Amino acid sequence: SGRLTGKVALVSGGARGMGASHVRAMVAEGAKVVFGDILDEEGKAMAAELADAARYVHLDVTQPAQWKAAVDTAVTAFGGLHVLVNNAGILNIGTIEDYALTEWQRILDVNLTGVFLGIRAVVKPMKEAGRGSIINISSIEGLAGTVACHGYTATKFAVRGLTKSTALELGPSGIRVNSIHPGLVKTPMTDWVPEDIFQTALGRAAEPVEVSNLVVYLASDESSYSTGAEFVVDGGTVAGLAHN
Amino acid sequence: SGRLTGKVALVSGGARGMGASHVRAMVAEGAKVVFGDILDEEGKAMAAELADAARYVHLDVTQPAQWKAAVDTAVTAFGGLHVLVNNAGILNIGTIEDYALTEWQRILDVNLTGVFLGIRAVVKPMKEAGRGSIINISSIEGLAGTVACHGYTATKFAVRGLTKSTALELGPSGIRVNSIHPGLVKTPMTDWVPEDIFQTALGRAAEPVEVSNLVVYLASDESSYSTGAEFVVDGGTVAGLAHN
Amino acid sequence: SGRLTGKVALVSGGARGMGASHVRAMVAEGAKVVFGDILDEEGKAMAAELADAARYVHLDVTQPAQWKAAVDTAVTAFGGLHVLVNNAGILNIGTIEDYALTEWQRILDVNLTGVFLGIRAVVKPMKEAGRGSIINISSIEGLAGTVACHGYTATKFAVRGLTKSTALELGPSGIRVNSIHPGLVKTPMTDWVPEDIFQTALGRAAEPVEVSNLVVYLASDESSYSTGAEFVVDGGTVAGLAHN
Amino acid sequence: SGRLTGKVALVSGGARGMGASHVRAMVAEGAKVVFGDILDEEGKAMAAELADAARYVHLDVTQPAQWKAAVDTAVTAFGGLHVLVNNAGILNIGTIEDYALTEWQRILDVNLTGVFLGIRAVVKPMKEAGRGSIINISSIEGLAGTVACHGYTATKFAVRGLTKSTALELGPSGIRVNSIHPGLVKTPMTDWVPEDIFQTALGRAAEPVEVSNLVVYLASDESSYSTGAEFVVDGGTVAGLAHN
Ligand SMILES: NC(=O)c1ccc[n+]([C@@H]2O[C@H](COP(=O)([O-])OP(=O)(O)OC[C@H]3O[C@@H](n4cnc5c(N)ncnc54)[C@H](O)[C@@H]3O)[C@@H](O)[C@H]2O)c1
Ligand SMILES: NC(=O)c1ccc[n+]([C@@H]2O[C@H](COP(=O)([O-])OP(=O)(O)OC[C@H]3O[C@@H](n4cnc5c(N)ncnc54)[C@H](O)[C@@H]3O)[C@@H](O)[C@H]2O)c1
Ligand SMILES: NC(=O)c1ccc[n+]([C@@H]2O[C@H](COP(=O)([O-])OP(=O)(O)OC[C@H]3O[C@@H](n4cnc5c(N)ncnc54)[C@H](O)[C@@H]3O)[C@@H](O)[C@H]2O)c1
Ligand SMILES: NC(=O)c1ccc[n+]([C@@H]2O[C@H](COP(=O)([O-])OP(=O)(O)OC[C@H]3O[C@@H](n4cnc5c(N)ncnc54)[C@H](O)[C@@H]3O)[C@@H](O)[C@H]2O)c1
Repeated sequence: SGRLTGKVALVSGGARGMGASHVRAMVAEGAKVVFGDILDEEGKAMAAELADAARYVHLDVTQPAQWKAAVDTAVTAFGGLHVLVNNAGILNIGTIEDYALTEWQRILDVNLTGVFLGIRAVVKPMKEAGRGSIINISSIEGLAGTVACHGYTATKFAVRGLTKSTALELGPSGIRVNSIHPGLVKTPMTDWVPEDIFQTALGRAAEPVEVSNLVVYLASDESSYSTGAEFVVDGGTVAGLAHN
Repeated sequence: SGRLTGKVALVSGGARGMGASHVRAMVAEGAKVVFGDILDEEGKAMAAELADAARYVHLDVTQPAQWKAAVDTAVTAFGGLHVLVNNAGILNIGTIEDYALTEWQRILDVNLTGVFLGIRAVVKPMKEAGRGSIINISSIEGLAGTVACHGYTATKFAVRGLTKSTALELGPSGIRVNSIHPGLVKTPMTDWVPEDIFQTALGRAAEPVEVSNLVVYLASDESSYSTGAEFVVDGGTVAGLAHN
Repeated sequence: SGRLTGKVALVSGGARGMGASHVRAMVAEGAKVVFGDILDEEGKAMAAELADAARYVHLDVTQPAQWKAAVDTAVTAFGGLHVLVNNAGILNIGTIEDYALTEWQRILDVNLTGVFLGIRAVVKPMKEAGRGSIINISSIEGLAGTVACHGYTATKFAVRGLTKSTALELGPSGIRVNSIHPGLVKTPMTDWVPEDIFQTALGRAAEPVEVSNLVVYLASDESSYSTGAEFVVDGGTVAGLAHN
Repeated sequence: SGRLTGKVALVSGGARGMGASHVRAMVAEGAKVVFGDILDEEGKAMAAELADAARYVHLDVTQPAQWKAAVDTAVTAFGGLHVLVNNAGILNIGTIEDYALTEWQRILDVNLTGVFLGIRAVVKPMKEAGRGSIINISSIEGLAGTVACHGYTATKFAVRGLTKSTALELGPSGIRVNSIHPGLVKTPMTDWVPEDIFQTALGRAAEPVEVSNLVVYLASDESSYSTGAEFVVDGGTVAGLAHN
């Protein structure tokens, strides 16, 4: 408790799923949170329960003008911005032949370009404060491949890399950038996926808050000497070899 | 020798630099090679001195229709297509703030989408033959980040990932997919870069043929059990820690 | 505050350096701690200031008999054991030609075998509890190589691997196993090394507590979905490429 | 092909399995080979059918005296030594509790220490010719973990790390050091393991010659710019995520 007191955060895709969980988890730790999404109804609903500790803003991560407005909201409403959780994302699938180029561009736009636009938007106020933490949501798909999951895999691997280059550049400014790589988590993005799809050591899928606990750690000053690194939260899947 | 005798390859960005070196190396090994680029003048000159062993085609890797045409050329002129070297690529630099969104889009288009488009085009002929080897040129920049190199890092990491997902999917078809990660190689892309810019164990930059040797190996059947893997040829850079 | 309440831990090599920091940090979070070492004077000294929540024990990690005694102490004194921090370790250097084979054997004994012995000694009480967290101290030297640092490098890579095998096996029992990889940290092991020997994004060496924060997080149930994973805390070093 | 014509190689554990395969392949590629093992009968037998190009010696990789004897045999009989294939290794298994401490020590001595002893023994003759290729045999178990396979996993990870530390140190002398990581390979070490035990993209286990082709490539000058790197030949296992 109070581990994020004094900190202001911006969470992309915070209307439902893990994003919503991160928003609630950080507020519970004393942070003021601005969260954006395209699901206005849902966003305005939780904005009501959170009250003065949060602010919902419509934010299409592929739109730089919208990122700017979301950032202006945080600075003005809460006095500044110290944390960015690039959580917004989508999932599409298809074989090398059946996957539509439009689906490919679309996922590149949201999962990759959107993360980059988030970073470009938050660097000024973060650099002014002298201390910031950027948390990019990748996945274990950003560590290994999956059949018929080319666009998703390509972008999650891309985010993994963007984390490293930006961490290196922003380090001197007092800004840390790390990537989170989870296994299967219970959210609307995977409710159609069997919960034991991956071979985990823990024998179960993850609850969103289990990833939020990691978001809180990386957002806090507790992880002050960690940057440009991959934090895996997958129940052990990537720790072992794929066995039949 | 004839390490590639009987094989047909398609090399993007083969008008100069490493690509050109790959084309010459494979032809020397008995392979028939169709190489494409946007530098037609230089490309045609090469085709001239390579006579029947090769064909130059104009190929902008961001254009799917051009990939289709390149593949048709390889099939009609040589009867098949067994190897693809996704070598075409560009490098642009810039800090998070100064970097142009147009530079970012263009590098994603060339280095990432272009690689995916090549794969899409070569799978029909390869799948019908029941074998093939796709070689994606990533870089050690696809293994770690670099200051003001966000567009390049992100795409090289993405290529690294795409290699894995496509390899898992194409395995059952008898097609292998691997990624090559070279360090500094002497080519026009880096002639403005100091040869000893990386901390290497060998104490020198790479000659383009040294990477071509790796291309020939992955293209030949002597790498029949390797797929979805990263083959590093950087003189030892990523094997060590960045010291001051 | 109380993030580790009700948890009993065992820290090897906790008489000074990071080990001591870990003891202090965890006690501050409500944990009862038994810590062993071979520096009895220093061990008894700090055990005096933490007398109510901690217990010192002489423990040579190469001696399984001493590991068992360290465990019985934790179980009888505090009622059980839920956390193990395999922190004890040594550093020796030397070229391939001059490195003494006795030094090589010695470092494998302490740094590697010692880690495995600890795990063997804590699994029973942990399984009996149905919940536990094993934290193995590797290093960035366990992620890449270093000249004249063969024994340390090999052992640190070995810990990284042992972390994974034991994690997969212990997962079904409710026990998580992870490894920490820090960069240069200010401790007596490094008093002789310039604080800026590594190329870091943060431009400074680490403070032992900065690593203890990670130990705290991995010891708590907050990291419940993380097992078999590598947690890097190196100021960004391995995130970039080694430059001259 | 005469791909290794003129080079002299020393192979440990070459009396059967992959070791024998490597010997035969290298000799077939025009190389002179000195291969050691503890199975003298089998060693002397295949040395009789290779005669004009190979020399079998008794070599227990745990004894530096025998390593020195093997090395001197290569030099005196073939005039030098340019290639070392650290192939000797053993496999034992057991859960954290049942695993005998004697099995742990034994596999450390043979799998890790033996590899190190091999390197120590060959550097002098390689440093005189300012050229050398050291090929250490790791495994995909040196990349991820396996239940009840702690000694094996640890040592294979250790070999992976030792490869990098030594490569960095030997680079200035023109000596390359790389590690090979194969998946399931049909040899007497795993004739009790179902061939489809691993999730591969290729849908089969490897023939030992498929790994030998990789040893030849690394032994050849065609890999001149690769050192301290990991060469995976596992049919795709590690490129994918463990599924159920
Ligand atoms: N669900 C999983 O198992 C899992 C595993 C690893 C990683 N992830 C990643 O975690 C993130 C969140 O996943 P989730 O499980 O909550 O999925 P989700 O579908 O529940 O939520 C994603 C959210 O992003 C929002 N969003 C989508 N496109 C957007 C855009 N252009 N602009 C702004 N917001 C947009 C969606 O409306 C939604 O609220 C994604 O990056 C996802 O790839 C999920
Ligand atoms: N030079 C290095 O040190 C180094 C290190 C690692 C990786 N690489 C990679 O190797 C590849 C070749 O690099 P290089 O060093 O020879 O660079 P290069 O500039 O000499 O050659 C790249 C080639 O790609 C062609 N090309 C560019 N855009 C294209 C497009 N849209 N369609 C088709 N062709 C296009 C260029 O005209 C050129 O002939 C690139 O993917 C590069 O990123 C280079
Ligand atoms: N100092 C660094 O920069 C750094 C970086 C990465 C990892 N590490 C690791 O962190 C751990 C602790 O490092 P440190 O910096 O505090 O070193 P340190 O020398 O201060 O402490 C190591 C401790 O282990 C104890 N010890 C040594 N041999 C032992 C044995 N056989 N049995 C029991 N205890 C034994 C020592 O007496 C000492 O208290 C080690 O595993 C080290 O490899 C240190
Ligand atoms: N079989 C596989 O699937 C597989 C997969 C990855 C890695 N490997 C590795 O490849 C190497 C060879 O494996 P293999 O499949 O041929 O096993 P193998 O049992 O057939 O051969 C290993 C050889 O090493 C020799 N040897 C054992 N201890 C020795 C010692 N102390 N001194 C000298 N020689 C000794 C044995 O007599 C034997 O001929 C080992 O390092 C093994 O761990 C094997």
